[PDB]
Amino acid sequence: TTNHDHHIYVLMGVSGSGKSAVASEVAHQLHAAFLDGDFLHPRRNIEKMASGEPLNDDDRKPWLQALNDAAFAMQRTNKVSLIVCSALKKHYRDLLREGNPNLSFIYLKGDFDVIESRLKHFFKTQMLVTQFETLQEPGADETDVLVVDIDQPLEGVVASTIEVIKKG
Amino acid sequence: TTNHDHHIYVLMGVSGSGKSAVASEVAHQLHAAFLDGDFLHPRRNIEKMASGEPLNDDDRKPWLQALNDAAFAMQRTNKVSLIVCSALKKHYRDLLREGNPNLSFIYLKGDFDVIESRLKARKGHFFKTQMLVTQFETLQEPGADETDVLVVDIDQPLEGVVASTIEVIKKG
Ligand SMILES: O=C(O)[C@H](O)[C@@H](O)[C@H](O)[C@H](O)COP(=O)(O)O
Ligand SMILES: O=C(O)[C@H](O)[C@@H](O)[C@H](O)[C@H](O)COP(=O)(O)O
Ligand SMILES: [Mg+2]
Repeated sequence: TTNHDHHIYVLMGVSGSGKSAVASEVAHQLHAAFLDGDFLHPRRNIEKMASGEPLNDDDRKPWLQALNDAAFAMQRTNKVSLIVCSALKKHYRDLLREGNPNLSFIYLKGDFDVIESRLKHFFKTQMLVTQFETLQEPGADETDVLVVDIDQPLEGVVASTIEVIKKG
Repeated sequence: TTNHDHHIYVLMGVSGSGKSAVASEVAHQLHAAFLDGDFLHPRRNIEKMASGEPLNDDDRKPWLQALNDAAFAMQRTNKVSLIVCSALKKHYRDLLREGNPNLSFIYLKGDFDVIESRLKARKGHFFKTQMLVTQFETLQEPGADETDVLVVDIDQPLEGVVASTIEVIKKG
């Protein structure tokens, strides 16, 4: 069952916002469980992503459930847990809450212009563009969402995810 | 596909041997991907365990596949990937290798008295004796026929085990 004194934090945000970097460091600094949810795609999703083609909502289905399962498993033994998932749509976001009332989100947030500059192989204008078009920013009705500002170096983004996690 | 330049290490070892703690620290010091596989059991698996009773090889099935899945996914984008998995039985290890030729094991091994005492280092932590024994009654130590398995000696402080999982990962 749910350990309402344990909590799961999902780092959301578009590709390039640095989720896995921040989350990684934040978790090594709170002796927290960390899971990069990209590792939880099924075997097909992986090949389909390597073919050049982007997944659709039906691929995402089993992916989100696994994340949901992992959240459920992480909270049994960890006070705080971090899961990385861009979770760009309300719907994916809710697919994550179903069953885990001890889950909330941390949005590493920036406007398109902010993030491009922050990246600086090579930078891909159109991938980022595609991330923003897919993104459904959490509205006010989404209250389990905490917001963090990426327009700072790593240390600060890191420092502010912590503060955000502590504040609450 | 597989990227044979990229590798996945699975730390195996009875419960209490400190895999997560080690992996977590070896990851961070190396910039690797780290998945604690305790995290990928299916919803029911958790509820079952949430009732006081262990899972059967039946239950582990879906758990091993996801790990296999996860190994497959981590190696697409990570030079080195750390997966934590007890992996007591060969077959489990077999399930893990299947499809993942770029994955080996790092057994951290000590005998009962060493895990007991390591477990007793957490103040006030109750040592569960049958639990550990079972763990040993279950493990099937990798013979020399299983060559993709390196070994690290858990009878030192957490700082060397770390240091020797690295060495071990560097050596090869
Ligand atoms: O626009 C880009 O060139 C990508 O965003 C680039 O940042 C890369 O893909 C990340 O290393 C993986 O992105 P995520 O792990 O954040 O999805
Ligand atoms: O005998 C014990 O008291 C347990 O082994 C104890 O150590 C605890 O459950 C572990 O800290 C969980 O860790 P594992 O991931 O190693 O199973
Ligand atoms: Mg562990």
